[PDB]
Amino acid sequence: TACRVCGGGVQEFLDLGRQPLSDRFRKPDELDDEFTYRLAVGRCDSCEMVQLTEEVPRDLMFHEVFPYHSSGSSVMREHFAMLARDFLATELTGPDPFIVEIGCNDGIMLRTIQEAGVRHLGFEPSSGVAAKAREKGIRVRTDFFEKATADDVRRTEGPANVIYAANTLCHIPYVQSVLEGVDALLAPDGVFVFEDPYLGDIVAKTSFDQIYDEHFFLFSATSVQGMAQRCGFELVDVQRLPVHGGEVRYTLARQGSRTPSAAVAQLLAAEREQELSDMATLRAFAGNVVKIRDELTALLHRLRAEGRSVVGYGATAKSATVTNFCGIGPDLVHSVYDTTPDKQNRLTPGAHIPVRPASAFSDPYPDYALLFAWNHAEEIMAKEQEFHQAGGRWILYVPEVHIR
Ligand SMILES: Cc1cn([C@H]2C[C@H](O)[C@@H](COP(=O)(O)OP(=O)(O)O[C@@H]3C[C@](C)(N)C(=O)[C@@H](C)O3)O2)c(=O)[nH]c1=O
Ligand SMILES: Nc1ncnc2c1ncn2[C@@H]1O[C@H](CSCC[C@H](N)C(=O)O)[C@@H](O)[C@H]1O
Ligand SMILES: [Zn+2]
Repeated sequence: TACRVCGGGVQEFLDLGRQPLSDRFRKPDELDDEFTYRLAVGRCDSCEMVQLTEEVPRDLMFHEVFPYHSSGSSVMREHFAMLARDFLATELTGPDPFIVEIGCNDGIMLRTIQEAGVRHLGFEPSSGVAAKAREKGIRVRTDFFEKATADDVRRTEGPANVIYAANTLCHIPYVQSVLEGVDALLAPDGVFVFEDPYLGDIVAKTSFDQIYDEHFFLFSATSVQGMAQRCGFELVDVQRLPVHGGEVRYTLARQGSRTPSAAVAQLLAAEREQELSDMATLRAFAGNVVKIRDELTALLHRLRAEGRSVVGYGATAKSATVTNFCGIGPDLVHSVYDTTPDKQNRLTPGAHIPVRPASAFSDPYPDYALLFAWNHAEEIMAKEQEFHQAGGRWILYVPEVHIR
């Protein structure tokens, strides 16, 4: 397998087996045929980039029925509004500033830009969520960001002061074409800013459910610094974020155009000191993955033997990896509750557990809820105090299998 960043050799450390598309939710009547692929992860020999060993073609994941609605979380709505206000106070202060977002989804970040009257453009090749952004008055192009479409936007709209991508850069194997696009489009003094699940968090929390079709790369500061450098950019800031199980926001500028924050060198030194991307650490993570599988299925089977009911909460893309690697289906977890209309009255991929509206998670409550949306624990548990007061308990499997 050749590294998608630098062409070095990729060495596998974890094999999650055959997996379905994480975001495809079938009607119960649909034939049980699904596209599958081998999900496994390795680390490049030369640049330390951790990445999957099989690419799922983009069109199979992102398209008119891609289901994820960013705005379905109040935490994430606030998180992106604040980001947007931060950009409007700093990088977008010129005359006629321009910001491009890669992956704007339903307009969770760009609405704030639009409301500020700032010129902007979102790339959103999944047309269903693209439409929701256009309804809020956001300018959206229903296309993938890549070298050529970036060219097209530079030609017609001029340079962007800011190009931003959240939970999207790590989804793109063709990151070199994206970087070529960023080079063509970004102002000489602008910044390309992206935030994605952080390898450090994944390793410390054993959060293997962060590994699935749409997550091609598990970025670290070490590997991003390398990938930037090789394309003529430089990692000039890093910021850790608690969202989505733990992320880093990376800020790239043209090389030497700005001085790197002390936070960059410090995070690098921490990564180096903790041997984050050494093959041995990544293998130890893989070993911990198997322990979590074993403990979780032992728990679920015990619950069933003791006549306790178990449902799941959150029909996450992440959960596809849990249910398929661990072999958890409707016999162990009878339903999954979720707020996304187009995931309701469907079956989860691979495991085929029925998905029901969260409004259906109500008295009489099940004994246990397996919390797939564990990155949303605070927000969800706050809305579900009655469940816990009634005696229902949460099953978590990050960072360890435990009930509370
Ligand atoms: C907050 C809340 C959520 N829910 C439901 C809504 C969603 O279906 C799901 C959470 O999905 P959530 O962890 O945010 O992303 P997922 O892992 O799917 O990941 C998806 C896919 C993708 C692009 N690859 C990615 O990285 C992220 C950004 O999004 O859980 C409730 O029911 N009640 C609630 O109160
Ligand atoms: N090459 C590309 N350019 C632009 N958007 C892309 C892309 N490849 C995938 N996407 C979009 O990336 C999005 C990832 S979902 C993340 C959305 C949002 N920024 C958030 O953080 O919540 C999906 O809507 C998907 O269609
Ligand atoms: Zn590499």
